[PDB]
Amino acid sequence: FKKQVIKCLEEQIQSQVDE
Amino acid sequence: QVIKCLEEQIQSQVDEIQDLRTLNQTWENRVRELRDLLTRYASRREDSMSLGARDAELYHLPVLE
Repeated sequence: FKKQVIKCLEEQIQSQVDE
Repeated sequence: QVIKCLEEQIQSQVDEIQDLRTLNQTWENRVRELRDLLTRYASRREDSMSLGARDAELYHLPVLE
């Protein structure tokens, strides 16, 4: 549960950096 | 600890995204203004060569002009 949220946050952060 | 750090990183990323969006909006506004000025300049450019006499004058005035 917590891990999935963390993974989503990390993916979002990477996407944000690319953006 | 780890959760707080991840949340802080996400918040920082969101802030960076917001800053980028604001910069993009400013750039877009500047681009729109430049495009509008260029478009207006085009209308003036379409009308060309003011007077008939000036053609005779062209001989008289300097070549660079």
